[PDB]
Amino acid sequence: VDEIANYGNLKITKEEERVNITGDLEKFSSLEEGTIVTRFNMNDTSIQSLIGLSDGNKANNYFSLYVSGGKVGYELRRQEGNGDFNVHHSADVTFNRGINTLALKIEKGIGAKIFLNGSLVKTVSDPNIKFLNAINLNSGFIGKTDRANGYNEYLFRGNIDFMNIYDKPVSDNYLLRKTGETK
Ligand SMILES: CC(=O)N[C@H]1[C@H]([C@H](O)[C@H](O)CO)O[C@@](O)(C(=O)O)C[C@@H]1O
Ligand SMILES: [Ca+2]
Ligand SMILES: [Ca+2]
Repeated sequence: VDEIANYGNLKITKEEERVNITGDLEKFSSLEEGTIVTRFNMNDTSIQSLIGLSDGNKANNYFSLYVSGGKVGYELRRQEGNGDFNVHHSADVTFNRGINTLALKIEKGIGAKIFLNGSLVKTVSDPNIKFLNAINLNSGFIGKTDRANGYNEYLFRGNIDFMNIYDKPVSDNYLLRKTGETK
């Protein structure tokens, strides 16, 4: 494989560390499809954004790939007051106590798949699936979704071993094998 963006070896134990990838948005802003593969260790059980790409200074205008105590999912929201929507695809899963590996796969005209620890944990069949191209972005973060001020930013605590972003779907086979390294 070959990523358009590669982040790794990150420790996020408090609010301020906390990885600002805003300066990289031009790489992701036009993606209608793609894949995110990330290896991580969570410390809390609340909804935590592993990666949040968001507008503003807005409340509900964001992409969020999140993990929970018992869930994995993503949101793509808008906001703006014209063509507004709230997408939410998630799955009940059981994580390793320690290190976990997930992948979100988006394929334009097909839909979405979520992988975790070498299993396909969710299939979304949607020929009209949307991705980053569908919202305006002015903020990017690994470890939270940047939101207005009174809205929950899904603060992550723990470590991120790696975070690879691709501009193409990427085979199920590869994704099963990479995430499967933490089966
Ligand atoms: C992944 C998920 O379910 N997100 C939802 C969150 C969480 O349930 C709470 O923030 C948990 O405290 O709640 C909302 O009201 C919000 O904050 O915008 C709606 C949003 O879709
Ligand atoms: Ca853990
Ligand atoms: Ca903020």
